Amino acid sequence: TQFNITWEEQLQALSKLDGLHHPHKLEDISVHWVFNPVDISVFVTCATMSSHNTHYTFKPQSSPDDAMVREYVLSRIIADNLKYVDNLYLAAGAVICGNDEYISDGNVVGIHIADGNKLILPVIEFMPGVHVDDISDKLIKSSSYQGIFKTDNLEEFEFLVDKKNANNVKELILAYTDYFANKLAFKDPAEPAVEMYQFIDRTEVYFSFEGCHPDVEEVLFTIKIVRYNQPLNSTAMQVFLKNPLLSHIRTVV
Amino acid sequence: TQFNITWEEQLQALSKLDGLHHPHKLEDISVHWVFNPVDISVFVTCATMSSHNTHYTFKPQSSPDDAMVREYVLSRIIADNLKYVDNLYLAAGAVICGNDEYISDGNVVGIHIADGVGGNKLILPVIEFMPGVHVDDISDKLIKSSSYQGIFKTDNLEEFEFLVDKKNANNVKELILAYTDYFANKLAFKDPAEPAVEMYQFIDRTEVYFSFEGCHPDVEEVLFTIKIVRYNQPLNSTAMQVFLKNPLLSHIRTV
Ligand SMILES: NC(=[NH2+])NCCC[C@H](N)C(=O)O
Ligand SMILES: [K+]
Ligand SMILES: [K+]
Repeated sequence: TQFNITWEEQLQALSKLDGLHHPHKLEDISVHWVFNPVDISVFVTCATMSSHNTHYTFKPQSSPDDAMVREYVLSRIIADNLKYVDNLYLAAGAVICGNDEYISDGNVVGIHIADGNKLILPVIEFMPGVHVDDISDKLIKSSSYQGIFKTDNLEEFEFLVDKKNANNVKELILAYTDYFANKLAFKDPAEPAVEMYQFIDRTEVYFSFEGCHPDVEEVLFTIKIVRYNQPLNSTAMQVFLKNPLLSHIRTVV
Repeated sequence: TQFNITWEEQLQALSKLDGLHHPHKLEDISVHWVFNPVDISVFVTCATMSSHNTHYTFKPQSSPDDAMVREYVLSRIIADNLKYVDNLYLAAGAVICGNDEYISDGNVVGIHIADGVGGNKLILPVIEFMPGVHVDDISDKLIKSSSYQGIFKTDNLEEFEFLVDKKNANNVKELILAYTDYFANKLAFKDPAEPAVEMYQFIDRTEVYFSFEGCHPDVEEVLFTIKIVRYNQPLNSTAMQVFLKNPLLSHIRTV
């Protein structure tokens, strides 16, 4: 470890978040980092005893040191535990429990399509520590075009996730929007970013948020919602979902 | 601890295999094991520096000890490296290169589905290599979960045309033959072991298991099974062929 982040340091940072009482398991983190002069980026590896090593890459705005990397890793841990804030956790739980076909990882909500282990089409992905502006270039390149998305409108969410889930999903976005605006407020209020991209086969909507936390420069969080072009309600979807091959798709590590 | 298997012991055992020249990377193994008296089984854990951990479960035929577990783990390593025997590796390559839709990943030859997460590949299996496994040890589970059993004849190419259609039938038949000849001629017992062929019919697929038992100087037995799956409709069929190109498949993920 170039340096260590104790679990107590993490818990003290997480304790400044409103409504957080059941964070993820926190262990001492051994942090390694290397600076790359060619592309001006820092590669960070975090190792704990229980979980497997996570890695990050960020672009430094001044010469890298341990203090900057420590602050960056904290911002990722803070963002990672927003999902466990009471009202945010409850808002996601209402989405998942409101649909027997929805099953959750913890970071991905997907439509259950087959049993293996389970097979899913992702529709909601939680992306802590990510903002859409940092990936918009590849999104513009790989998508057909960018569309518009009305932020607070129930009919938009009926389109995205159907009437069965529209209000729950809309409340999930609103819960994150309110939490960042009221509980992670900057002196100069940050506005949420909403960006919609159309692909050959799907619509993707990104909801990105910037939050103020005492111990870091910025807390980033993005929620991605996917709508596949064929309506999940009927037609080709029923032909596709009943094909028995799906229950024999194998995952090779 | 509880005992180690150095890479030299592994390489010495592997060097007795005819036609093996490019084995898998070999490292020292740290082996842990524990006996379970309720179901009379031994659970084994094997750890290396580069690609740990592997796990096994077997049923001991006498009171377990290190020497038995060491022999068992060696038999799994030997079976694992049969895939790299020249004529067996070549016979597998002929199946793989004989179909642009066939891809190989790990012990599975099949149809690519999705690229998943962090190096994972979602694949529809067609041929599965199963080193260290014999069908007689899973047949009870297979009989209960299947509709019925059939009789499969390895002499007949048309039955391989049923399994993997005509584009792959002869390459696949030669793959089975290569393993059949290798075990009979290169891993022979004094009392010859006959290969096991068992076909199982499910509602949605047919699975044919080709199992083999091999004699090796350092272990009681070498086991190897090849599983071939035919699904409800053949691969080159039209109504299927449009299914593997549905764009949804690339977005599939596993929990
Ligand atoms: N059912 C069995 N696997 N019996 C042991 C067979 C041993 C050896 N393969 C032989 O035939 O001589
Ligand atoms: K559910
Ligand atoms: K191929």
